[PDB]
Amino acid sequence: QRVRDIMIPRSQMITLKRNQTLDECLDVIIESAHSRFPVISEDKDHIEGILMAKDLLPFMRSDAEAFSMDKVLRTAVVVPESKRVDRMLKEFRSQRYHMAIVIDEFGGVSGLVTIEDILELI
Amino acid sequence: QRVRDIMIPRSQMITLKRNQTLDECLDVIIESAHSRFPVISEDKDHIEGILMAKDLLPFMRSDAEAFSMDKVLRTAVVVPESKRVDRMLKEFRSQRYHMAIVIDEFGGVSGLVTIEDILELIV
Ligand SMILES: Nc1ncnc2c1ncn2[C@@H]1O[C@H](COP(=O)(O)O)[C@@H](O)[C@H]1O
Ligand SMILES: Nc1ncnc2c1ncn2[C@@H]1O[C@H](COP(=O)(O)O)[C@@H](O)[C@H]1O
Repeated sequence: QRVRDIMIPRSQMITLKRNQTLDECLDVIIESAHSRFPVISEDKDHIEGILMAKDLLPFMRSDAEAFSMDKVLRTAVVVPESKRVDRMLKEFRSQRYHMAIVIDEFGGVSGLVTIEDILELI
Repeated sequence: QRVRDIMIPRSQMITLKRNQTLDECLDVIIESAHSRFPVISEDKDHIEGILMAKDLLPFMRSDAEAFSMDKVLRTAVVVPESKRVDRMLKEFRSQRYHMAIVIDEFGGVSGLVTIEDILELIV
């Protein structure tokens, strides 16, 4: 199929805001139980990057630095809606990543796609 | 293909001790980068459960209670090394879990196996 046929659409993406407090973030993270979250600015069409929940663990150490979104924000990989699942799988595999943001022909965000959902198919 | 052929051997398992402090668990988790860890008592043949790193997050919240292994530890599922990988895949999916403890014919812990390693095999 197309990446578009297996993606989590935009409105169902569980995201974080680049300005929220750690507590507000944790609330979302803990209750959604997901591992990676797109981080947005004004809305879900403007993704600043990706936050992986495991990157929060160093901040839990008793002698850790202060947490800030900038310390954990990763670059978001974007792919077109028309990208092929085979190619999508191959790319998750060779670049060793798990989530990509799907963009429409017009620069809007269509949804996210994960290696987990592809494998569940096969 | 059997579990024995794809398991991570006991000697390479990254584990946590049931009586370890939060900092000590964090050091191990951070250094290894894994998501789940068998939790042991005396040694690696004495597996008490599995801990998922993400279950530690509620203790970072500002008004959280103090961390204790009791409230995050989950029961460990044990399988024999001769089990076929196809059956293992079906049990993981049926019982909705990601990591199992593998034992040999003497009942000793021989390793761990994960669904990610099985899926990786079938790509
Ligand atoms: N941030 C997210 N928002 C919405 N769905 C997601 C998110 N992260 C992962 N998923 C979906 O939830 C499934 C479980 O992934 P995870 O929750 O990371 O185990 C994945 O296969 C994705 O389809
Ligand atoms: N606690 C662990 N000890 C040793 N190897 C592990 C452990 N957890 C996972 N692995 C291995 O490393 C792979 C990646 O899983 P993870 O590192 O949790 O993403 C797993 O499929 C296992 O093969």
